[PDB]
Amino acid sequence: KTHVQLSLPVLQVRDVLVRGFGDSVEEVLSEARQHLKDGTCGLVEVEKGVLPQLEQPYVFIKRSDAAPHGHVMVELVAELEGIQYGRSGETLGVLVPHVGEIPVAYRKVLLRK
Repeated sequence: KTHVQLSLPVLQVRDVLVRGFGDSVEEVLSEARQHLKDGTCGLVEVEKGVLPQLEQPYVFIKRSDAAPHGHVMVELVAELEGIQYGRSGETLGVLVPHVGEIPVAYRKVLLRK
């Protein structure tokens, strides 16, 4: 399928134990895709002071379109020192490994695989 329905646990930044996916733009996008597929990927909603508490490079989910089955359509954009790899809509948040942290919510999304 070109798209995959996912239910992302929404984590508080201060609960996150592993604060990024790795050390290169291409690695974090690869790791983010592997965690999404294995159901081990969390989502931190971006506000004032959130990104400084996370590790670069960042992986964002951004709105790719304006919502099948209640799932917002999104795609991955990585960022490293102010430069984004990919082009998309509004940020829904930043992806991180999930290692069993208790979420505050779930975000239903349709990821463009």
